[PDB]
Amino acid sequence: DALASVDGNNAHVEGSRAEDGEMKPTVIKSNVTQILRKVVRVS
Amino acid sequence: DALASVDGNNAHVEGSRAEDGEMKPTVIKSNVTQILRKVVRVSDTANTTA
Repeated sequence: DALASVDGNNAHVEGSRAEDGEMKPTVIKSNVTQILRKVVRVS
Repeated sequence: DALASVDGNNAHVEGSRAEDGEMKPTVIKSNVTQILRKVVRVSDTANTTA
């Protein structure tokens, strides 16, 4: 999906007290496959 | 650094000692540092998954 944003300011006051991180992991994308026949008919 | 101004009226008289005498000290600035703490934590079990 992407890397994390910049968030601009990231100053701190000597303490973390995080919220389990803002990882927000990647999204899972998929695609499907089709069929092509193009029949041949000899009489 | 200091001012180091320019003058274009240096036409002092032949007998004059000095008009006023002008000097001012240099300027003194100051900066600060910032903190950029960053952490990450979810759990100890998910890190092991295959």
